[PDB]
Amino acid sequence: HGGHMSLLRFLEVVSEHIKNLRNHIDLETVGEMIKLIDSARSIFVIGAGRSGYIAKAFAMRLMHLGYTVYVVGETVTPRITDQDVLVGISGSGETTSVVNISKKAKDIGSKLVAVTGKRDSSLAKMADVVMVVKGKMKQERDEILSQLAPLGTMFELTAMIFLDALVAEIMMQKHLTEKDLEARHAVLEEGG
Amino acid sequence: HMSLLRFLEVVSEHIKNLRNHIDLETVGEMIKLIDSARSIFVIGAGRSGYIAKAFAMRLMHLGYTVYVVGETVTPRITDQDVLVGISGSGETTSVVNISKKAKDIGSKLVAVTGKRDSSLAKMADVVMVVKGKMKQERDEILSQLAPLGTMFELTAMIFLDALVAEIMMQKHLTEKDLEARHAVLEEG
Amino acid sequence: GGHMSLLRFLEVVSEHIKNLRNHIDLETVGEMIKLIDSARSIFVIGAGRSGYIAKAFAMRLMHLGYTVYVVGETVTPRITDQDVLVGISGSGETTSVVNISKKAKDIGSKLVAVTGKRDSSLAKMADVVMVVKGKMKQERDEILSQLAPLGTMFELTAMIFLDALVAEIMMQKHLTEKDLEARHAVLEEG
Amino acid sequence: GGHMSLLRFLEVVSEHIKNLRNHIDLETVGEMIKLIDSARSIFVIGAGRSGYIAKAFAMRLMHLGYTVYVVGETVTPRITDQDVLVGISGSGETTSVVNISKKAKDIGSKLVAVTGKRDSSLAKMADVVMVVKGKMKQERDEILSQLAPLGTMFELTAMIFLDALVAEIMMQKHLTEKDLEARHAVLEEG
Repeated sequence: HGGHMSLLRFLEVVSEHIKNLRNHIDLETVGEMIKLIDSARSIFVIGAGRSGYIAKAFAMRLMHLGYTVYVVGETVTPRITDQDVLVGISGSGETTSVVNISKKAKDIGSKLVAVTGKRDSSLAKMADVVMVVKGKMKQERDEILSQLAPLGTMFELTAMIFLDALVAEIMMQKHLTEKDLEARHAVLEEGG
Repeated sequence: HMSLLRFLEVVSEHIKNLRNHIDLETVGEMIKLIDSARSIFVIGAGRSGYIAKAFAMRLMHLGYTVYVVGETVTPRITDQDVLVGISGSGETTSVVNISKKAKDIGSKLVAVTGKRDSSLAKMADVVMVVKGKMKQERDEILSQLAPLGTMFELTAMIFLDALVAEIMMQKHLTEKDLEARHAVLEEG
Repeated sequence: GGHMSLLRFLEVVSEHIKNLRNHIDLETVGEMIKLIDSARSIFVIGAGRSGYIAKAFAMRLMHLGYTVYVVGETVTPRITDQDVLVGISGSGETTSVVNISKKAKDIGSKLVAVTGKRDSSLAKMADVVMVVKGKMKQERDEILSQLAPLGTMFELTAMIFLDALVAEIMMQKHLTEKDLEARHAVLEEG
Repeated sequence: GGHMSLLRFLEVVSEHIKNLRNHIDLETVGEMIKLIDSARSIFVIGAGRSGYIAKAFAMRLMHLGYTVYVVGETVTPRITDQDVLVGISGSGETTSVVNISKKAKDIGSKLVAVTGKRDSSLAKMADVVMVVKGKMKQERDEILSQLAPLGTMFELTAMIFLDALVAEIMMQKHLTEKDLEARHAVLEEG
């Protein structure tokens, strides 16, 4: 009750996972991901469920940075082509809709970045760049972690934080500031 | 990739700060309101709308009757319900307008916001303060690493998942209980 | 500005609505209603513009007092063998919709297909097939495709059919507009 | 077994589309087309079912080669005074749509109102008032609302009008179905 111990324990776990990401992120792979995003004609993003919401948050920021970007399945998304890149977000790398769409994109000839916790997954095996962002750590039991962070919550939070870190890095590389992003952000529903 | 790693360091500092300062009394009031509602409605604009949807989906997994404002199957809000509005500034126009209409109907309102005396907070029954930009943080370095609402958004997402962990404990739920409810058609 | 193509499109739509009314299988309509009315909940799905039609229909089913969800949306729960899935696809071959519908059938849900193609993958797996055509028998394809590209005519005809179905269910349930008003969302509309 | 309300609804819809074909203001249509073509980008919005219609139309404008966005969606950028907003609202009083349109007018964007009410709040703000009515002169409200509740007839008429407008723009631009096929999304359809 009043102490809300599970709330606090969850936050401790999040702290440990962000530290883990800091200490283990593959910087070479981050560079390869940035290179594909920069070299593509346009960027398409996809995830299912909560990973879809992360994909949308990332796509919105790429738009703020000045990229030509779309979310798969959304209204104004045009035909994907062999000059584009698809970024698929799936913790397991087995998410059926994301795997099926990514296979179709690969057959068209688009490149694929997989943001996933599983380097050996169906999605990762198809990918040009496999950006590994773990949910569960080596030393953790899944059953214990899932009591605080069910259904892949930890992967989703870590992937969100990673993608916002990637935005920070791209801003630095492109000498973009907050004011640059502000010029592109939507204002009709927020009022600035 | 120094800026990437510096961003992660800032997020680390911010989560430590959240851990130290979360108002546990207000958390209890928020949970009480969620539990007492007939239906729960959630709303946010832009990236905060994605946070709102992530939280609504988890509430559904936890067994609540829950909807996202503006979405297809969302029914008429009533004075038996609770609206949860997510807005970093507490001044987001669409969220303030919708929340005022909900209050006129008689719904209860939880504001998840960084500004305790914002328009949104002033209307709310429970003001759940979650801050993005911290007290005396160098606005210049933070804005460059974490532009627009980025820090508030990550902090709110982390807080709402922490709230889910708390509710699971209070209801004695395990992952399998949530797995029974989750949608499988797209995920597999 | 005579806008002759705009006016011609409207004339074509009227002919298609008359064609739908003249040829509709009223028995299949009854079977669709029976599945909707006996389901624990109704799930709907379509890709692209057919998805927008599915969402319009789902919203109206909610107004009629059904428990209803859109596949892939935020609060949609696990589908079960107590439910019915309504899939909308002009060709009946839309890959995402076929794949989702087959998964639903494997779980044991019932399936209604709203499609232009009675022998398509989606139609052949369905419990009830509502055949709503795009091109008519004596209609030149090249004309229709210029005025109504990419399945526009199937989509309009399917939307009109589904609103007609709502009118029917309202009558059967003795509902008026006021009953639906009690359930419709007001926060964005006022 | 006869589904009389279903069939009557279809008869009424076809009469409404004939009514549209004979009462539509072609001058206003031409003004709408001119704004769509002169705008840097087109933004569309509607609430609820009218939002689904807005998305269907935005998708088609994308197929035609326009730069187009749906208000509130992920990749939609800041609207400017060089853009046009198309707002769809049957009553013209839809609060969310009116509020968004007011902000767009403060920025200086042009506004097209697709509405049934020429003196509504939304219409009064608009550069072009594209009147598409749901109820006909001689119709009784209580009768139409039983078959077509909550603005159903406006919504169908507006959807059909916007598809007719697309047919007209294709003709004026010498576009064919194959041109639109080049641009349409394929991942979820196959």
